[PDB]
Amino acid sequence: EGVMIKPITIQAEATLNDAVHIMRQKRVDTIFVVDSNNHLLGFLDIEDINQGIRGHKSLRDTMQQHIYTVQIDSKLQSVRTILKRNVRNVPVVDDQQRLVGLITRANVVDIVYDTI
Amino acid sequence: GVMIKPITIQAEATLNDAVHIMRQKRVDTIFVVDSNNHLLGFLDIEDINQGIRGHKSLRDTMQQHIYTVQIDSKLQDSVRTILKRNVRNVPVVDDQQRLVGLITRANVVDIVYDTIW
Repeated sequence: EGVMIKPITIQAEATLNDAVHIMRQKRVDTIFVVDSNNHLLGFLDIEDINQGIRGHKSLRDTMQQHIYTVQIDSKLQSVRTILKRNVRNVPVVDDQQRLVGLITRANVVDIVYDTI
Repeated sequence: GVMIKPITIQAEATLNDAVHIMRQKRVDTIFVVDSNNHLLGFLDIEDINQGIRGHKSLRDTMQQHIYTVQIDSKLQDSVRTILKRNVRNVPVVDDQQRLVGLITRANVVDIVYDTIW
């Protein structure tokens, strides 16, 4: 987990509008929703945000709750997990499910490719 | 109201136990619950295989971020999300976070389709 990086996060109580600004400043496709203590609760992309505002929904009710995750303690032999399931983003969490990092497919693909 | 019963495994159980249970009922994944039936996790075939390698525990292997819905819920308020997303198994829970049912993506498609046409 030296391959991991820091994710862009947003608190659950924030507004969808706040989410919009963040992605823009940071120029990212996706952001992670956490609580005050950094526990992962969700994931948002631009499309979700638009559907949310259009529907007048809170951030909590707009985020994706289903996420595939990997433990901080896990060795970098969970590459198969990212590859088999083919997900752009994989969050890294601790034993308490607090967000600590993020693993990207593009980056993973790159490591393999570079290695071969 | 359109849900079906879920296949579960207790939290204290092992990965090998999870493998056996799946064969018996021959399902794609199982849900982890506690002594009082609170939903704690989700397991599917790929998750279990990784579990074996690394010789991990059940709790450390399970996925704790799941999309769920309340039983007092209206289906139409969740159907669009279900159809739009790729999530296969949507657990149904009570206000107490207790697992009482399951709705699959496959079922929603069948009902919806069969409804019309």
